Amino acid sequence: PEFTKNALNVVKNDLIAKVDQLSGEQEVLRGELEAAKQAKVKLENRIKELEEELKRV
Amino acid sequence: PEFTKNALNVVKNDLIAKVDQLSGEQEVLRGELEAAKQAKVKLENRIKELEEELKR
Repeated sequence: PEFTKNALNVVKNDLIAKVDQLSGEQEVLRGELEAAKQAKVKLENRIKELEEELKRV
Repeated sequence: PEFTKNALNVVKNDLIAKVDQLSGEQEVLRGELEAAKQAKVKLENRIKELEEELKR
């Protein structure tokens, strides 16, 4: 009864902590993913600039 | 002239190489995101089951 409730709360809170840890990892990864996406746009625009410059000899 | 063309291509090819590396990083990152998302879903279902058991 008291032991059971206690035990259930202990494991429940363990799992909640694991979820929060994953959420933290997610936020970091999403940040890296956004940074990569923006950096790629810049590079691709620069490649188009260089292709124009090559055309102009 | 030809020296100019070669020089610009060095820069162009380097940028292309960098784009490819970022494409690789994006794919790895997306794979890790999906794994995390799926892991979270499983944890949340386990938490829900425990919450329902606590109600009893």
